[PDB]
Amino acid sequence: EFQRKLYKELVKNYNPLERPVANDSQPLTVYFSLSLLQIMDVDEKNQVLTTNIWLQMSWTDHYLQWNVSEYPGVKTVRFPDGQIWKPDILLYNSADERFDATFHTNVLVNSSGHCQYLPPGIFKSSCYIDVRWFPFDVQHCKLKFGSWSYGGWSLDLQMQEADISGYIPNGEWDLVGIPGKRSERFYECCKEPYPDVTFTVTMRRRTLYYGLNLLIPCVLISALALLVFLLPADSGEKISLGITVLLSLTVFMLLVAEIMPATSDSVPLIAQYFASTMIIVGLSVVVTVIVLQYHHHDPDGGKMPKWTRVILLNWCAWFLRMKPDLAKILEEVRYIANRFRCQDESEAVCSEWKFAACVVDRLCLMAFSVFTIICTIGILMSAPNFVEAVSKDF
Amino acid sequence: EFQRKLYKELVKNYNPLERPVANDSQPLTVYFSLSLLQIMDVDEKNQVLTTNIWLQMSWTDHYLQWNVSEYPGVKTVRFPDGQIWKPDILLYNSADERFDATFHTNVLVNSSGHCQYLPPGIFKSSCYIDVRWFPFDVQHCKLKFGSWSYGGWSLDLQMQEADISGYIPNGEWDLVGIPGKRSERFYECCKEPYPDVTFTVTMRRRTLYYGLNLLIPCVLISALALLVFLLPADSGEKISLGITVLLSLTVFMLLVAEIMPATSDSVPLIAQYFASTMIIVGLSVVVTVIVLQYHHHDPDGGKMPKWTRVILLNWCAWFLRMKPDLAKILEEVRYIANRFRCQDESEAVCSEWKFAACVVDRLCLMAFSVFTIICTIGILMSAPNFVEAVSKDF
Amino acid sequence: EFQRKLYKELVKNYNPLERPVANDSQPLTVYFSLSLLQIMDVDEKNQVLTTNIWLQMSWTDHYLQWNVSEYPGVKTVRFPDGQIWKPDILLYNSADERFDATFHTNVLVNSSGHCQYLPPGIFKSSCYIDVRWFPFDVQHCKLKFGSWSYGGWSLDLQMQEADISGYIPNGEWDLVGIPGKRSERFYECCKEPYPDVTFTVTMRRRTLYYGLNLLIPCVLISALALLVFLLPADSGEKISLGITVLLSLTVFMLLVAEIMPATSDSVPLIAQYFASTMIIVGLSVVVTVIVLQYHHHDPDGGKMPKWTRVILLNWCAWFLRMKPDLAKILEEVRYIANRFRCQDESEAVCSEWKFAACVVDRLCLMAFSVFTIICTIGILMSAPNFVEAVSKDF
Amino acid sequence: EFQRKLYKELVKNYNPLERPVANDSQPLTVYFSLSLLQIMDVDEKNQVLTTNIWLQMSWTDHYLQWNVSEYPGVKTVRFPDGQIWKPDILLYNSADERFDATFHTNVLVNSSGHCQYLPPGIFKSSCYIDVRWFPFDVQHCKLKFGSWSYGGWSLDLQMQEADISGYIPNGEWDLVGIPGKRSERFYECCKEPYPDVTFTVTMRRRTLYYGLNLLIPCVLISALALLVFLLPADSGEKISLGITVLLSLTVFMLLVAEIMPATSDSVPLIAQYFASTMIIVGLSVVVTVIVLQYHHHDPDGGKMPKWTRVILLNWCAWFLRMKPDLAKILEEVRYIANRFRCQDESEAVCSEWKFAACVVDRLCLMAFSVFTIICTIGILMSAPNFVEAVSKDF
Amino acid sequence: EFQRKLYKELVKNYNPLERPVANDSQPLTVYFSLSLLQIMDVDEKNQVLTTNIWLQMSWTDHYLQWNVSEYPGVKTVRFPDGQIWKPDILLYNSADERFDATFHTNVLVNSSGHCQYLPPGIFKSSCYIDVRWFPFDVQHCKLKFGSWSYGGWSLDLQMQEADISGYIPNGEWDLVGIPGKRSERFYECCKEPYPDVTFTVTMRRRTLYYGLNLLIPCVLISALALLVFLLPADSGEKISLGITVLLSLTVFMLLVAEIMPATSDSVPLIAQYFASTMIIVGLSVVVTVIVLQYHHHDPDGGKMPKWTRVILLNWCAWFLRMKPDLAKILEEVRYIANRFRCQDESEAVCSEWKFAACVVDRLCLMAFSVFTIICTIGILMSAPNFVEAVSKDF
Ligand SMILES: Clc1ccc([C@H]2C[C@@H]3CC[C@H]2N3)cn1
Ligand SMILES: [Ca+2]
Ligand SMILES: [Ca+2]
Ligand SMILES: [Ca+2]
Ligand SMILES: [Ca+2]
Ligand SMILES: [Ca+2]
Repeated sequence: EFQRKLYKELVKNYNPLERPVANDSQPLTVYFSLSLLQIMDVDEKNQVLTTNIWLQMSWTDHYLQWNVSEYPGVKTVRFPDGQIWKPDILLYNSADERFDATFHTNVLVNSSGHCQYLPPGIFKSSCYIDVRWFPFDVQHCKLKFGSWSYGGWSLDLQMQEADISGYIPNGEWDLVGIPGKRSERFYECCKEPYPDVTFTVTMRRRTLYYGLNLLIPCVLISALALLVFLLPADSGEKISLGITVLLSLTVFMLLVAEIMPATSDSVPLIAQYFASTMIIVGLSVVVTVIVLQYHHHDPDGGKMPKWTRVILLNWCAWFLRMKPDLAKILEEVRYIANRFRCQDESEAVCSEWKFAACVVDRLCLMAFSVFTIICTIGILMSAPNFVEAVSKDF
Repeated sequence: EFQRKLYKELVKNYNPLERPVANDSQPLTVYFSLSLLQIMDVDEKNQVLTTNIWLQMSWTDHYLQWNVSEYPGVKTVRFPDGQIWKPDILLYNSADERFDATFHTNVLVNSSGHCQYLPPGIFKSSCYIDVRWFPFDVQHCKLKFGSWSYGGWSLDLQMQEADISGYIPNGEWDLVGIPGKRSERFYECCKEPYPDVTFTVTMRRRTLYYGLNLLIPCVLISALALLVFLLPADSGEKISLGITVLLSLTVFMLLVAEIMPATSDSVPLIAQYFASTMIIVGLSVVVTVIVLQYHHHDPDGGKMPKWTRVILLNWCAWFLRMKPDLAKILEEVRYIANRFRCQDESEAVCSEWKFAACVVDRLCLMAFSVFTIICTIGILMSAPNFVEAVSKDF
Repeated sequence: EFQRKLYKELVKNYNPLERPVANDSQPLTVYFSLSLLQIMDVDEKNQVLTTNIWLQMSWTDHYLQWNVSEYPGVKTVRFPDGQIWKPDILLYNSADERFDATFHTNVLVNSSGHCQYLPPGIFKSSCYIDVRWFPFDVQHCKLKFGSWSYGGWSLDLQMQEADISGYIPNGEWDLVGIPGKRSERFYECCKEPYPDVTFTVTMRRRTLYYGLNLLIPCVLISALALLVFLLPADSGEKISLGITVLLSLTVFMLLVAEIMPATSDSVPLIAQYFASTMIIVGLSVVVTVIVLQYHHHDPDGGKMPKWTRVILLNWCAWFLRMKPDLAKILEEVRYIANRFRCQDESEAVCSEWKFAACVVDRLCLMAFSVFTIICTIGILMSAPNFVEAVSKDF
Repeated sequence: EFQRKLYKELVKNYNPLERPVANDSQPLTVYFSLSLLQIMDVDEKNQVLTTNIWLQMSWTDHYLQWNVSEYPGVKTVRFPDGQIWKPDILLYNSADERFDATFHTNVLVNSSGHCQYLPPGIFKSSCYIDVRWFPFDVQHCKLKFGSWSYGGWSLDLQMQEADISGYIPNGEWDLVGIPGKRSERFYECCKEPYPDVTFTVTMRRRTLYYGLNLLIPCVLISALALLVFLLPADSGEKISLGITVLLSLTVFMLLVAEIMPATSDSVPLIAQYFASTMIIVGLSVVVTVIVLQYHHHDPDGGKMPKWTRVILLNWCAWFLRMKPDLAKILEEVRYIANRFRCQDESEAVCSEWKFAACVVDRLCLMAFSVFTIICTIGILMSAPNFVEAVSKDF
Repeated sequence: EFQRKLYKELVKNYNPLERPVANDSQPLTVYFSLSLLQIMDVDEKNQVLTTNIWLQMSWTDHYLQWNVSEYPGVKTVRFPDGQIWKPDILLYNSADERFDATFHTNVLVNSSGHCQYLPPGIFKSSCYIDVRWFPFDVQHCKLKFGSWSYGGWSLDLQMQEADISGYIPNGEWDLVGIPGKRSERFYECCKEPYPDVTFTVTMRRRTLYYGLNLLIPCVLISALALLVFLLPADSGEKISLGITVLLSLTVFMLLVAEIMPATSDSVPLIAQYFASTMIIVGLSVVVTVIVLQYHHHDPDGGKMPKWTRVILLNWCAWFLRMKPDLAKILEEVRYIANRFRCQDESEAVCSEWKFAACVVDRLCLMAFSVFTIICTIGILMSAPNFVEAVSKDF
């Protein structure tokens, strides 16, 4: 009875085109906020953030009021899209192909005329995703909301703090906060300033996954390249080991290239460490070629330089703690015996060149091991969030 | 005649905005349930569950009633979307881009005014998919349903057990059950509690596919790395075999990385076993390098330590059950003969170093075989659902 | 004149909510069928069939009738969606995200009131796609159609044979038939049985493509592994050939894993043959390691067992059709000459071990060739549709 | 004034359900054509063509006419969707998920009642894409248009030649023409023939891209396999070169398999040439194994057949232009000297076997080079459009 | 009061079909522009540009005017889609599947009747993306806007300069400008010219990303192939190094093939440099085979040509700065000693052939290094935007 009577009366002469103020010269205060249920997807490559959000819009509708004693039991009424005036608040920085992704629900109105409009939606929004420190990165994705076609003279947009009471944690992203800011900007279209309310979703990436799936595997696989320095030259597999490990590491940059936007704004930290590793492994192959030249050095070819004999076999080697008819028969056997002496003399020259190769391996083992260690630590610890990350995620 | 007359009468003064209760002060009981036809897709990476569901909503509409003796043969009437009041029940944790994925169908109303609304739909819902025990994992995906804009004072949502009579099994997922729970929660928007009905779809993954396509192939491919310990050093292919098998195993983690969400909440069991295998294969390469140093040990280089001569050639080897002018001609032939004696003396030193290499291979074969076996069993059997899985799926 | 007059008269008091029967107590016969234009996509991984279909619905509308002599030249009238009653027939097992994929077109009505409604659409439907015999598989995808909200008491759904006169063949799938079946089932929602009409699209896969792109390439690539048995051990490339071929075959299972659903219902035949091939190639590597141990056997190491000397060098080898100062100088030259005799004695031992390696290669060549042949034939011919496929597709 | 007056008058008693003919017994002539702006995507795998098209529909509306002297300045009026009758022309062979992809725009009507309806749209259409001659292929994609629910008795569909004045060339596809054909077919639904207008978009693929990205790279990479015949056996890298090149060529068929539909209707020319190349490279590996058996032939093993000594070392080799105490000391030195003579005798046998290996390499180099050349030319020149393609694209 | 009164009066007799001019014979001036917020995605493969744009349409509506002194405080009114006439301006070269991607918002009208319509949208547009100079490319994507169904006689479309005040930079693309051009073209449909306003979005690609991820990695990986010339032949890994590096470089063209459209209009610069690199690396393998023939040259085989002895061992080598019973015993030892002399004579021949191999390596090292350098510089510097790019991006 009363519900039926109220609805009929409330729509009488109601025009949803009309901004529901008793005084047209005054603006309409609209309180705006949102509830952040969950961060669904942070697309780095396309620079889009996906969130499950419940917008929260409240205002007073001067015409939607009644005395509850004349309609007992009817404390609230509901109105669907198009039958009541509502604010045209949109996400400016939407990435959604239909632009407005909100699911229109009922506006809930109480007898004093206070309206509650809480449309849910899956929102896609453009977010400059800074990849400089990936995987130890923190993002600040803006969500700018404002009335599209009412400026500050007609619609006084006001902010209320975001609700995260129902926030469900992501797994990849720790929510740091969703602070909000209400600004009043002018646009080149119009002479009226249009207020907006922007919420900044601050997110720390949780680093365990990429620590285990990219960083640590690259460390361990690249160190396998350093075993080339311990592998004997006579194995005939130094180059196969080195070049095979090097080209396998390309998978990691391919994986990174599948996550990262193709931008020139910064060079991601992960890329810097992967580039350093492949350069170090590539130089290990370069050094390996030198070691093989020494190992295989032709004994009749050019003699070992004095510098080589001292810088490698003396100094570096010490530091590393390495260190009638009888006459004819006589001349024939002399030849055979002297022939062996030359062979053995050439053997000793070869041995020194092979010893030089071993010493070069040993110095390069220590040098590439130490150089691998410092470049890795230095690159990873240059991230401001590294210490926080290691403490929180590991 | 009568159908035409009834429809005309039933819409007379009917307002679909009105909650159809004879007494406005009382809430409207709405019975909610669903029928689960099939689980279409469990997207682990995006944490979304896709289901084919028929929602089941029933309530009484006080105004949609008639006396069947005055409209003979008209036992039921149907009303499409927008012409009758219906509950605004939505899936809260929807992942769908249009949020509400239900296909609006007719509400079926009988002469007593009992309404049946059974909209089908393909529903996408956010589901925390726990990957800790993958592939031996069990998921519990919630489907939370509630009236969006009517709270408990106006709409008394009540639960009925889910219907699985038409459930078509998936192939990848065994349905354990779809129990339901009706809660009464308060929200930071409002002072009215909003009832909800949540159904939890419990699903056991069937493990045969990933058992055959990931786990078993990795076991068999990694064991091929253990053949390096049986391969003779003189083959000159120990490193090629080991490093080639190791880098091939990366395909499996790449496959896993194509299924798993990039989260830091847990480390999947499959990842733990794959990580253990590659570490074991990687260490086999490391050991292989040592075996080659022994095999190729320079005989003039450092003598074999007493520890090496005993720990390998004595103890471990036993356990493994291995074990004028004539004077000038004389001095020339003496040199040639003594030269051979030194060569043979150096040969025996080489042989001992090569024997040491063989013993190290043999110990490492037994050690890496046993270590491969226990790590594999221990990791796989740490899954609570392993014994159930093996019994049910294999 | 007459068209304008008829349309006006026909809509007078017409209520599209009304089921158009002259007698409300009787059900309305609705003839249902479809025309199958083409099979667009059979998605095995997602278990969805995509078809281009023209539904065919016919019924009589008691109110949409006129005497053609009073409206000369107006033999038919058309009505778009929402202005005439039509059956609410839906595809139950739809996979489409909007569930109902039909494109609403006009209902064509003639002066006797017979209605023709032939909406086209691209339909997505859930189909249990049995992969047990892939690529020699035959599918039976059901398309279940029924009135969503009218049961058998109100709507007498009747079947007519599917039209394939306009069927355009697919290229991958031979259409076997689209038989139809009309059932009368009860549901747990309701006490009225709801009739349905299900058409079963039977499809034979054409096997040439996967025969040429998966099966035959795997046969030919795997046979290249058998050349290891003909490759001499001294080449030092036996392991590189075997392991390289083995790991290349993984591409094929990766390709298969990109087509197959991740289900545990069956193990596809293609997977069984690929698994057999890799196991055979993997065992060839295992045998290759043994052959290298024989080839490289240390002559001073353990003597050849009597079993080895007979089972390989005698029986299997036959079957394969293989088969003062002068005294000092004397003792010095004696040593040199006796030294050569021991070297030659050890050479003969080595030769026997190398001959044993060659015989093992030869037996394994014949054994792995024969074993490859039978496993391949046996697996492929275990498919019931193999003989049909080879005759029809090759 | 006049625009406002005309619109009011024109809608008075207008029924958009009515086919706008002054005489209902006559059919309505509808002129149909289209403008082809651009070919957006030719999806070979899914057999769908995507085009940007402006449909062109014209007809006369008997009711939408006025005298321009009574409405001065109003020479035309526009009507949006649903307010005027228009033809229900659809694309029969649509691949679009919503089936009808046209963007409804205004119908432009002039004072004589001539209507112009030119809706744009992005159209997806099913096209049998014949892959037999890919990349030198020419396609003929049909676009069949017709009134869905008006047959020839009511709607006289007439064709006008397609407009390509605004055609923007594709880059991958040369447009040959878009001829049109008007047919009159009967359907199994109805007794009225339904006219249709089909346009056939003929397209020649431009071959430069696939010439440079698939064909030529495969030629050059496969020829690298032929260097195995020039590589000395003693390098110990013949098998690594051959098998490594062979397995790298699989990338190309993988790329092709990512473009081609999985159909059994034909075998693409590109596939035939790739299959020929891998078979030739695979046989080169097979021959390489034989060459290594000769190179490594055991000298004590079976003697070289007379056929081998003549067919290789004589004929083929010529064609290729290759070609007391002193007695004891005596017997001891005799042994040492005779021992060397046997070694040298065995050396000469080895040399002949190694020479045989070199000759086999040389014949196979010339044979595989010539065989590679003819198979490549013969396969590529079997395409009817090859000569056209090479002239136009290269 | 006044807002309610104004809205009622303004809609009285208003017909949104009517073009709002006081004089129908005159055209309606519509000012068109846009605001470019951000370039979202430049899809090279599909030739589609995605932009976030706010269209700006302004015109005067003769009927939507009032005297503000009679409606105090009501300075503006808003009207949603379908209740007011607006221009039907569309993007002609749209790539969007629904063609018109604009999100319809309110038209803002002030008391003088000036209308502001600023619909936002995510626009997809076809853009010929010229890949000739990629990654150093500059694109000019047209955005053609015009009234679909009003020609110049009725609608006088006028341009205003694009607004980039809110432009957010992309990261991959530097915005050069968005100049606009208003044209007046005739179409084959009609006799009225249809004005249009086209904006050309000029974009320079920022090259750092592809410089670091494609160009530089290819340079550094390919140079590793040049180490084959420094690797000794006796290593037995020259071919493994060369062919392994060569086939790894295929990844880069695969990456490029994943970005580039499959067009034959041009050959991208990146492809030209990648093709040059692989040809150079491939020729290095070809040369490596020659070096191995020299290294392994049979000493008894054909003597070294005079040309070889001079062009390599003399000229090129200099430039590179390389450089009773006793009689029987006598004849036996003579044989042994003469046997060694022949061995040593053959050794010297071998050494010269090995020296020739070393010289060929050295010339080829210098030749391939220099040839790699010039081809790389020459190809990269042939891009007109190279110098700009290096200065701006590096
Ligand atoms: Cl009709 C109209 C007037 C103004 C506007 C604009 C002003 C601010 C900035 C974009 C949008 N909101 C949008 N529509
Ligand atoms: Ca992320
Ligand atoms: Ca799953
Ligand atoms: Ca298929
Ligand atoms: Ca194409
Ligand atoms: Ca781009």
